[PDB]
Amino acid sequence: AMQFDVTIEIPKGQRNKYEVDHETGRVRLDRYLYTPMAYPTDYGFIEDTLGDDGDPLDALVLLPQPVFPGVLVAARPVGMFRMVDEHGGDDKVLCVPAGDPRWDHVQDIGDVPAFELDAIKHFFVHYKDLEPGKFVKAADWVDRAEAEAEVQRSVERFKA
Amino acid sequence: AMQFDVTIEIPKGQRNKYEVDHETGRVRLDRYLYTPMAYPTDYGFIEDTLGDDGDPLDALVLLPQPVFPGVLVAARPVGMFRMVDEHGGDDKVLCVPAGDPRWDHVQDIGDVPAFELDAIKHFFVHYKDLEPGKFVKAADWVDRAEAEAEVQRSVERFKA
Amino acid sequence: AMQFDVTIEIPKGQRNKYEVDHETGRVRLDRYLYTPMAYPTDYGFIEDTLGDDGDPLDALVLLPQPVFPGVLVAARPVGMFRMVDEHGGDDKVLCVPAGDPRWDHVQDIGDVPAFELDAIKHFFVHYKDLEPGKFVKAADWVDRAEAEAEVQRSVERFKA
Amino acid sequence: AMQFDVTIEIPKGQRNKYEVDHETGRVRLDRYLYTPMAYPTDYGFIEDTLGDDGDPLDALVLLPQPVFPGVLVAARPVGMFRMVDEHGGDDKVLCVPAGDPRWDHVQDIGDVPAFELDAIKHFFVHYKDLEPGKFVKAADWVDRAEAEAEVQRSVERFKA
Amino acid sequence: AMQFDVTIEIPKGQRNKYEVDHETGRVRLDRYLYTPMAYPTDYGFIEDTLGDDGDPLDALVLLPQPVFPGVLVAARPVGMFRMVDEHGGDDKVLCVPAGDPRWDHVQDIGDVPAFELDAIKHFFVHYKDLEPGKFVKAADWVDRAEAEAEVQRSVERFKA
Amino acid sequence: AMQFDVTIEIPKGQRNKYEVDHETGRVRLDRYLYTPMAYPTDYGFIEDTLGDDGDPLDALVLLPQPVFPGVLVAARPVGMFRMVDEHGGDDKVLCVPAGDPRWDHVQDIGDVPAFELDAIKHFFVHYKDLEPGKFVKAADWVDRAEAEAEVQRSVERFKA
Ligand SMILES: [Ca+2]
Ligand SMILES: [Ca+2]
Ligand SMILES: [Ca+2]
Ligand SMILES: [Ca+2]
Ligand SMILES: [Ca+2]
Ligand SMILES: [Ca+2]
Ligand SMILES: [Ca+2]
Ligand SMILES: [Ca+2]
Ligand SMILES: [Ca+2]
Ligand SMILES: [Ca+2]
Ligand SMILES: [Ca+2]
Ligand SMILES: [Ca+2]
Ligand SMILES: [Ca+2]
Ligand SMILES: [Ca+2]
Ligand SMILES: [Ca+2]
Ligand SMILES: [Ca+2]
Ligand SMILES: [Ca+2]
Ligand SMILES: [Ca+2]
Repeated sequence: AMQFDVTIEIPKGQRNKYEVDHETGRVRLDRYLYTPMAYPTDYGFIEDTLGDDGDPLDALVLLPQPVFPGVLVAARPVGMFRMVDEHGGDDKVLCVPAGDPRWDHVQDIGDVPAFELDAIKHFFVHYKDLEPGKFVKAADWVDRAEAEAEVQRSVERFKA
Repeated sequence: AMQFDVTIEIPKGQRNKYEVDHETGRVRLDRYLYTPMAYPTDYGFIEDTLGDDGDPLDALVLLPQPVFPGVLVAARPVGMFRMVDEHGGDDKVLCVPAGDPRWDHVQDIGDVPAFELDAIKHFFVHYKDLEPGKFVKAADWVDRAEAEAEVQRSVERFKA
Repeated sequence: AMQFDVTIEIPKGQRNKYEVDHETGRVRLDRYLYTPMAYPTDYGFIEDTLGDDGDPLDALVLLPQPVFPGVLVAARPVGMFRMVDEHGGDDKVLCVPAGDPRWDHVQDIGDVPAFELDAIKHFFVHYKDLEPGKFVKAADWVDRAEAEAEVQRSVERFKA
Repeated sequence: AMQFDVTIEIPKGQRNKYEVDHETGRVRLDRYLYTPMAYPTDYGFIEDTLGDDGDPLDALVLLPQPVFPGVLVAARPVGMFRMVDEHGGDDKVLCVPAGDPRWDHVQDIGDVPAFELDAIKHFFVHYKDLEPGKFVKAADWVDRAEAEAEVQRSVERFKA
Repeated sequence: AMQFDVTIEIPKGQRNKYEVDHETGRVRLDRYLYTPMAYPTDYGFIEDTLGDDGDPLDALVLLPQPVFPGVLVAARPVGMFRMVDEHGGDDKVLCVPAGDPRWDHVQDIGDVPAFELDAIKHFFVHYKDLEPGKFVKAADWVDRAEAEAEVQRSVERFKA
Repeated sequence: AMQFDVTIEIPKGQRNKYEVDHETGRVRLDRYLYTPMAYPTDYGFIEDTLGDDGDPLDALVLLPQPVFPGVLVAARPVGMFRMVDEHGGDDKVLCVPAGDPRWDHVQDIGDVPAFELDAIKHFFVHYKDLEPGKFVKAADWVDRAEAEAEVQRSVERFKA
C-alpha cells in the first residue's frame, strides 16, 4: 500500500497560512488569510516530490487532533482534490495516517462523507476570494488511483 | 453618545455557532458551521431589542481579544451590515467597546478598514453556502446614523 | 425520534471536572482529576431528569468540536454506557446532535467505532483510580433501545 | 476550618478583565488591560460578602489548572493581599481549593513560595500603571488569621 | 551539579504522541493515543544519550507552563521512573529546569509530592492499555543518584 | 523599501521566554518570566544581523494573529524601541509584515497608537523587575529612519 511522509505546514483551524522555504526547511508565514476562513484539515506537502506545477505536491491529512507546523506524519492517500489556480495546477492529495487501524475504514474517496468533502472544496474555492489576481477553478474530487498516480509521477520528477 | 449592552454569543475564531434561548438566557449550540469559516468578530445581540424580524438585534463587536459566550460588553455602534436571509431582515450592528479611549478613533463606518469590512461581509455572504434553503442577499454596509436609528426602533418594539 | 437537551458540563479534553449545582444552575469545579486523563467526549446531563441514583441522568455527546461548560445541546441518544460506582448506578447516555444530518449515519451503538467506545469505557474505568473509596464496575455498553427506556423512566421520576 | 465559595471571574493568564454585575449575576467585560500583564492566578470574589469598600470581597485561588469565568470553587483562605486603590480598600484573599488533599501542605501565608507572592503583588502594583487616575498602594501580604477575620466581617455586613 | 539539555517532544496535556527522527532531528507524529489520557508532564529525551535500550534516554520535565515540541530545556534530574515495556527498559528521568531558583526546593525524589508521582506512574502504567502487544511493567520510582548514574552511563554509550 | 526576515521566538501572549541557540538554530526555553507579564507582540530577531551588543538584532512584529516559535516572517521596520539593560544596548526594531497591504497605513512610528507603544514600553520596563541584577533604562521610541540605520549597521557587522 502506498504511503509517504507529509510535512504538515498548517493545522486545521488556522487562518495563518504557513509555508516552507524548501531550500532551508524553515517554516515561514505566507500570509494571514484575507477571508474569514480556516484550513479545514491539517495541510502540508509530501516530502521529496515535484508536482505538476514544479512545486512540492500538497496534501490534506485527516486527523483526530491537529499537529503543529513542521511536523511529519506518515500518511497514505485516499483521493485527491484536483484544482487549478492563478499559477496552474495545484492539486491536493487527501490522506489519512498510515498504519493506524482507526482509519482502515477509509480506503477511497467514497469513504469520506460528502459533508467533509464539500467543506474542503468550499475552502479552496473561496479562501482567495479577496485576493485580486488569485482564483481557483476546475475544482474536482478524484479517487485514490488518480492520487497514487500523481504522487508516483511527482516522486519521479523529484529524482529526475 | 448611544451605547448599549451586547451579549456576546460567539467569540471571533469560532466555527461553533452559539445562540441564546431568550426566554431562559441559556447559551445553546445552534450548529457547527457547514462551511470552513470562522466568525470574523465577536458576535451577539443587543439586550432588550426586538429587530425588524421579530428577533433580537444582532451585533458585531470589534475587540483586541475575544471574550467567552454569555459575556456582556458595553458597546457603541459605528455602522451596520444590512442583510437579508431566508427568514427576512437580519442586520448586524457594528460596534466597538464603549468608554474605551483606544477605540475613540473609530466613530463611523469610514473609520474601519475596507479589509475588515470585506472580510466580515464575505463571512455572512458565504457561511450558509452549504446549508440548503439558506442564503443571504442585499448585503450592504451602512453608517452609524442608520445603525443608531435601527437600534432606537428596536428598543421601542421591545417595550411596545 | 427521541431527543432532549443536554447541558454540557465538561468539554472533551478536560481534566477539570465541572458540575452543576442543580438548585441554582451554577457551574462548579468538582475537582481536578487525580489521574492524567481527559474527558473523551463532551459530558453533561439531560435537563429535567432524575436517574436511577436520584441524580440527573448523565450524557456523553459526540461533537466535531467541543462546546463550553453550561452550554445546551439538543441531542438524540444512540446507546448507553451502563456503569456502577461507589454511589450506585451512574449510567451515561451516548448522544449525537439532534437534527444534524452529519450524524444521521449514527443511529445505534453499532454505528460508533469500537475504538471510541473502548476509549470512553477506559476513561470511566480508570479516571477514579487514585481516589480512595471510589471505583467503577459493571461497565457495559448497551443499545439505543435501552438508552431511550432509561431516559423515559428518568423523565417520569423528575415529574413524579 | 473556614471555607466558602469563590465565583471565579478571571482565569489565570488573562488580560481581559471580567466582572460580575452582582444584581443580575451576569459576567461582563470590564476592560482589556492597558498594561501587557496577565492575571497571575484565577481571580474572583467570595459569594455573599460585602467588603471594606462596600463591594464583594475579592479572592485569588491557586489552581493546578484554570477554570472558566462564572465558575464556582469551594475554597479556603491561606492569607490575604492587603491593598488600597483609587476607590479605597481592595483586599484580595488568597485561597486554595477546599477539601483537596493536594493543597493540605498550604495552610498559611508562609506555605506559599516568595516567588508566587512577589509575582502576585507585582501584578497588582502595576496592572493599572497606564490608567490615569488609578493607582495602588499599601501593598502588603498578611496571614490566614487576618484573612479569616476580614472574611467573617464581610459576611456579617452582607447580612446586615 | 549534573545538568543537560532535554529536547521536549510532548507538552503536558497532549494526547498526540510526538517523536523525533534522531537522524534528521525532525519532529514526527508517532500516534494519537488510544486511551483518553494526556501526558502528565512535558516529555522528551536528553540530547547525546544512548539509553539501556539503544534509544535516547527519555525525560520528564516539571514546568510552570508547557513548551512546544522541538524546544530545548536545560534541566537537572531529581529522580527517575524506571519501567519496562514490550521493547525492554524504557526509563524516564524526572527533571526540573536547571538554574532556576524557583525549583531549588526540588532536589531529590522525596521533594516531589506523591500525588504528582502517582499521576505520572498511572499515565505510563495505562497509556498503552488499548494497544495490543504493548504493556508496561516493573514501574518503580528511584532517586536522583540512580538517575544521574543512568544518565552518565548513557552519555558514555553515545560517545562509545 | 527595506525589508528582512524576522525569526519569531515568542508569540504575543507568552510568559515563556524562548531563545534561539544561534549556532544550531534550535529553539530553547530561556526562562518562564518572574513577573506576571506577557510579550505584547510577536518577538524575535532579524536573521543575519549582529547588533550593537554583539548579539542578533531583536524585532517586534505587529500581527493580526500570532505565529509559533521558529517561524520566519518577512517584515519591514517602522520604528525602534531603544533601550539598555544589564548587558548593554538591546534595541527592539518595530516591524509589520512586508508586502501586506493591510499594514500600508503603518509607515513610521507616528502611525502606531500611543496605547500600543506605551504597552510595549511598559513590558520592557518591567518584565525583569523581579530578577536581581537585571534592569532596563534609557527606554526610548525612535523613528523608522533610525531603525533602518541600525539594521543596516548590524547587517554589515554580521558580514564583517
Ligand atoms: Ca505550500
Ligand atoms: Ca507563496
Ligand atoms: Ca480573488
Ligand atoms: Ca442570534
Ligand atoms: Ca437557529
Ligand atoms: Ca445555502
Ligand atoms: Ca454530574
Ligand atoms: Ca461531586
Ligand atoms: Ca479508587
Ligand atoms: Ca471585582
Ligand atoms: Ca469596574
Ligand atoms: Ca495609573
Ligand atoms: Ca521517544
Ligand atoms: Ca515509535
Ligand atoms: Ca496493551
Ligand atoms: Ca533574543
Ligand atoms: Ca539568555
Ligand atoms: Ca531587576
